Amino acid sequence: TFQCELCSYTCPRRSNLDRHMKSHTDERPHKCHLCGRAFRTVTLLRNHLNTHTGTRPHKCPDCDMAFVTSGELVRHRRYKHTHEKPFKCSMCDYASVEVSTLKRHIRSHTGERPFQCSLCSYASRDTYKLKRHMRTHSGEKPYECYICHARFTQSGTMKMHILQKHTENVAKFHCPHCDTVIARKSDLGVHLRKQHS
DNA sequence: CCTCACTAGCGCCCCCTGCTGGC
DNA sequence: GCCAGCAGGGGGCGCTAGTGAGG
Ligand SMILES: [Zn+2]
Ligand SMILES: [Zn+2]
Ligand SMILES: [Zn+2]
Ligand SMILES: [Zn+2]
Ligand SMILES: [Zn+2]
Ligand SMILES: [Zn+2]
Ligand SMILES: [Zn+2]
Repeated sequence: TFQCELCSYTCPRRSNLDRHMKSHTDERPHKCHLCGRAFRTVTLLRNHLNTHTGTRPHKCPDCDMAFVTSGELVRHRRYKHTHEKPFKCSMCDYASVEVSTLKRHIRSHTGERPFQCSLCSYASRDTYKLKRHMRTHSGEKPYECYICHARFTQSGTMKMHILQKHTENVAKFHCPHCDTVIARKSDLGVHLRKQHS
């Protein structure tokens, strides 16, 4: 197996060996003229231009969605149609379509928190969770109620706001031990832990 | 072969749940 | 109790860089 030996990639085929030699250290000749980003191959530039125009030739045969590359169509079919989850956890029955999703799941088993907040002692298991946590320090409220124009730090909080304040005839919770009506299920949980041990 | 598949990976934002503490 | 704040385990897509067998 003739190999590059630089990173020691083993290649049974021939043309794939010379193609890998161009990925160790090569410039980016194919330059996009809209933005300032350049690419190595014509196909990478053609796909980049499709993202500029929204051209999606790979159409899903099971739904209306379409994608730029064939890989995005394959991953979509595993999420919404075939439900094929190739990456499985060795500690439980969990499985995911992508590797990083499984690694995020494994960190729930191990408790690894590698993303430390730079302003407090908090650390999260995911990059997004740290960014959502930063709103506590910045006071940012990105989500706005489309009815009363009230702002919230999370989208789920906004949806609960619309349910509890703008939705009519919402089924409320009744305490099984006393005649107390409670709107939110979690507030029923607090009431049960206070006046009922 | 140079085009399309499949893989590997980063990046990003939504979902739902359930608790907390000021009011 | 009402309420927004806030952290937890999750689904799913956007986009790029390599790779693998191919009419
Ligand atoms: Zn190599
Ligand atoms: Zn561009
Ligand atoms: Zn589909
Ligand atoms: Zn697991
Ligand atoms: Zn912090
Ligand atoms: Zn509102
Ligand atoms: Zn009660």
